[PDB]
Amino acid sequence: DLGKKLLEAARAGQDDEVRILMANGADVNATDNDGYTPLHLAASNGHLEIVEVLLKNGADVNASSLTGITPLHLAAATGHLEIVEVLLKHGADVNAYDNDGHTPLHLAAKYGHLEIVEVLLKHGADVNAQDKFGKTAFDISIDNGNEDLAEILQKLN
Repeated sequence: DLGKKLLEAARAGQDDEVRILMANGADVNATDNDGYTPLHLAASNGHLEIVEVLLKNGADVNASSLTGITPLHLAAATGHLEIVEVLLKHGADVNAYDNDGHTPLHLAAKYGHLEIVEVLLKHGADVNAQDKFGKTAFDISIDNGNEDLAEILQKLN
């Protein structure tokens, strides 16, 4: 029962509850119906302190949802830079791909997060990786009208 409560506490930003639930033995890598862990939910909701607490307590930094989405995918897509950095520091795969072939770089490009693109690039993000549509992060930046971002990526073509 503790797993569902940890998932909710992480999503909701309740850090003291997250801590107490762990102490009670909650599975840090419990998953919801979509295969998201507390770390996924904390990352997508921008809860940095909770991200740090989960990692200190053995969260799977490379956990994949039912569709292959990782916490780094979610932090990159939602523009949480500090969380992206922490996840990378703890060993998140910068070039993980979901079931549609999207990498964190693809998602940062899609949602127009220039600073996150810069960070992923300085940690070995693959500018040549193509999704299932044959598209690179540059192609995605163009499809989504993110011109300022496309500039940077174009020079790496």
